[PDB]
Amino acid sequence: RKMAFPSGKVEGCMVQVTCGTTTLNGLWLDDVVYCPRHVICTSEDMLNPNYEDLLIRKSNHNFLVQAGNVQLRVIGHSMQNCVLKLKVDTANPKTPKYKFVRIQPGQTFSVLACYNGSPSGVYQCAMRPNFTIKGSFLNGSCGSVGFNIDYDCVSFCYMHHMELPTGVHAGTDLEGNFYGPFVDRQTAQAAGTDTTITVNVLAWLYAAVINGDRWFLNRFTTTLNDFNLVAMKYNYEPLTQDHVDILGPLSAQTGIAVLDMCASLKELLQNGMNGRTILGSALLEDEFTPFDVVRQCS
Amino acid sequence: KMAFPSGKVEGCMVQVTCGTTTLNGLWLDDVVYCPRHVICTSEDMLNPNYEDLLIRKSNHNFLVQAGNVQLRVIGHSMQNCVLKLKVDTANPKTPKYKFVRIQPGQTFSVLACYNGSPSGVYQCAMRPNFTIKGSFLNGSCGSVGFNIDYDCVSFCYMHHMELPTGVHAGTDLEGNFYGPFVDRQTAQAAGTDTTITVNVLAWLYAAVINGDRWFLNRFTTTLNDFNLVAMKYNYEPLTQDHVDILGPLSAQTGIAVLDMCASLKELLQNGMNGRTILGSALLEDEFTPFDVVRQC
Ligand SMILES: *[C@@H](O)[C@H](C[C@@H]1CCNC1=O)NC(=O)[C@H](CC(C)C)NC(=O)OC[C@@H]1C[C@@H]2CCC[C@@H](C2)C1
Ligand SMILES: *[C@@H](O)[C@H](C[C@@H]1CCNC1=O)NC(=O)[C@H](CC(C)C)NC(=O)OC[C@H]1C[C@@H]2CCC[C@@H](C2)C1
Repeated sequence: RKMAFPSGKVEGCMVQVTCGTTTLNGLWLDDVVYCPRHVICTSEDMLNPNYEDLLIRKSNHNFLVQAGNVQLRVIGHSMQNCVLKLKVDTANPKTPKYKFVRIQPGQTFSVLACYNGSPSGVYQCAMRPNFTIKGSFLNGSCGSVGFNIDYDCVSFCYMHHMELPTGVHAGTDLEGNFYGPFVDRQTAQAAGTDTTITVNVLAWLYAAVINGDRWFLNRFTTTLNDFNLVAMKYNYEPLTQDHVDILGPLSAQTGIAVLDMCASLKELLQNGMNGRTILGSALLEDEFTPFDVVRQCS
Repeated sequence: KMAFPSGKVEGCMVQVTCGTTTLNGLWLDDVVYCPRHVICTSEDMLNPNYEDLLIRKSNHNFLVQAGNVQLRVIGHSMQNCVLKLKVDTANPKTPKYKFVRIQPGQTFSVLACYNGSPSGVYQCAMRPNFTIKGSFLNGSCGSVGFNIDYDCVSFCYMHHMELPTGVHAGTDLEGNFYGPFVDRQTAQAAGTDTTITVNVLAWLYAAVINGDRWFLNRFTTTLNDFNLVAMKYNYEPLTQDHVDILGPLSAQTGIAVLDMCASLKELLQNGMNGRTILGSALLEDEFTPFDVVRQC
């Protein structure tokens, strides 16, 4: 199952940011609030905004930042790519240890879905190879963030900005750089065709082996290049060197070399399951990373 | 599959140790709640006479830790399968809360913890056979399940054990088990499980709301004729209150409840023929009608 990180350290950072009647969520860390820059847009400006021009018209006193009903005074503002940074006069006492990270496709993270600065729910998301996520976002959710927690430290990796015609979602890292080819404009935009996250399918096969479900292990191996060329014909992602390395721990735990598992997967792609199941499913799961597999099995 | 934000519960988790047994406790005001089997040794667990084992314990045999800080136990009592440890310190992070006993088919969020530290949060349902399909490992006992309404946390589950099939069992916060289970180290089977029909229907309505409707059809059915088929396939019967509960989703989608029942009947008799619904190859039954509504 999809297991999220405990959300409390992030709940303690959520605020709301309002310009006129446009309200979205912001992230309050130390004395800075981060939020999507389109908070400065009127509904009519979103159709195609000139962000630099809209911002020059704004002053600190135009931004309403609230933690609950308590206003936080803004003392400076700047735009960094597609995010606004609002300097406020109070350092957030609940600021966790944190960092800003830019994740790769296939990586998973927890989303704390928020409305009006109030958290509604937490769930696990995977960044697709086409740089969309299958979120559960409604109007007012922008500025909700995605994150991982490692020991004491919250790694923020996603801030929510928009929905695409197909129902999937797009956003930025906390430096305001979109994942994928998207722009924060209320225009119709299409994601590239999606593909299957090979490194996560391999993680899932390793998980199956750990649990004693290993009928699919074959006697063969392959080169990485040969595997990548075959996998693309089945709309699977090619593997990177980094993928091979993050499978290291599971390969060590099972004694199954990464390239042997690749050969087992190739046979499943070429011959199908033949009516068999793996971990109680005829479908190969691609939204559990190698870290997720280790998280849940211990 | 969306869980409630877990912060209000994280601020209540502590570590409870007795002997070489460690698990989690729930610290509310000046009381820590935890599974009573913490007082057992390996031998005691086979057939523990808990009242006899507990009378032999002193307050100082319980080590309670909230982070780096030890909380001194100044008294203890047992309520069914839960131990209540009175401590000298009040938890300033205690939320507004209540203890509820949930009904089968209801959902809740689980904050899985180890050594008093939160590790993950996820949504579970109380199965009709009163197990839960959780993800709990060694040391997870005392992890709790909850729902949040406005500011109020309703605690409904505390974790005690894993069955041979890999599913999980536990108590309400009064210490009464869900199901016919006992906190002893013996292999226990559950009753035959069934599928939560009202939840399957809610999930089908969710699939429609999200623009998927390949499973719809032009048939209909009476409630009783649907229930005959449901019971044949070990689905729970659908009551008239269930139908009422599903009204909002039926209105939203323009699909009468009994029409969706006819769709589910077709799926039960014909399978899915390799298709998927909301990504799943199986009919999902751990989303309630309220869950679907809150998220759509
Ligand atoms: C919490 O103390 C613990 C949580 C269990 C451990 C594994 N998964 C869980 O949910 N509860 C127990 O250990 C419980 C104590 C009795 C009620 C006195 N017994 C129990 O759950 O037995 C089953 C586990 C399953 C697993 C594989 C074999 C050896 C261990 C670990 C027994
Ligand atoms: C937060 O402000 C919202 C969150 C959105 C709304 C509902 N679900 C979501 O994920 N963000 C937006 O409304 C953005 C603002 C602009 C990027 C500045 N726009 C948006 O998401 O529009 C959706 C869009 C989808 C199709 C393509 C373009 C026209 C319509 C059809 C609407």
